[PDB]
Amino acid sequence: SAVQQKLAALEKSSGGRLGVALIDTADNTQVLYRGDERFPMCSTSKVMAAAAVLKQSETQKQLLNQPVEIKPADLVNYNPIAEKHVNGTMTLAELSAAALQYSDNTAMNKLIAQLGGPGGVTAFARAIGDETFRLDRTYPTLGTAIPGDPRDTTTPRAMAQTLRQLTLGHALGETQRAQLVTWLKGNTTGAASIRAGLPTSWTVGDKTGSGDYGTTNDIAVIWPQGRAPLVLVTYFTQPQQNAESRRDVLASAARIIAEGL
Repeated sequence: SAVQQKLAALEKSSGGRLGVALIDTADNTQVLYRGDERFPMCSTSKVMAAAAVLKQSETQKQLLNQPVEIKPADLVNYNPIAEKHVNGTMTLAELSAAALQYSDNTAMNKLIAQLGGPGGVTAFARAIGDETFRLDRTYPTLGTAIPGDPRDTTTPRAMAQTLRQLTLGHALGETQRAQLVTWLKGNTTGAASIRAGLPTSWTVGDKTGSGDYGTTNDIAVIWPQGRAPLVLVTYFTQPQQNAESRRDVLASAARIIAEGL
């Protein structure tokens, strides 16, 4: 299709490997580019961890409000929120907000630990029907995206389906789904990524991801004016370990989708 050719041209220009999955909920059509290839998730996996803790909270009433100690051994490589609470506490809701809206890596580690380790995040994915997602590590090593390493990967097709189920479907209870959407809409890290390719009057919730090999990711639910919501996953990774981030490539993918579908 025209969109497919434009995404191939984008990838050709980009210096890396591009993965796209778009679901248009108006007719449930899907557009994929490398949609069944595995890509390193990096920080986009924070959505699955936050959603898994929200699922826990459905049967543990006050779980999101219990204090979690932030100890010095907990601090990792990027802790814009948690470093302000060392030797103090943060609640699981505060940790989820920090992980999702600031991409705080210590916060995500606390979420992973609350779920019983990386396997607990993967188990939640399986429980909601995602057979592809795998989380294998914590931070700091989650920031590493070696080419061909299956750890901490998913496919664009699988992540788009999961993101749809979590935000628009029934994977979470109503209060939890609304909370997840509220957190994603308040992301602070995404302005140069999918959001930069979309009209400003459209509402977006998203989670970016970044890692080495110039890995630059974004997963988003989009509420355009005048049509039903869209789910868009854009994954991008490059051949050189020290490649520079390419949020602009994700914005181009979003622009191709916004203009062409």
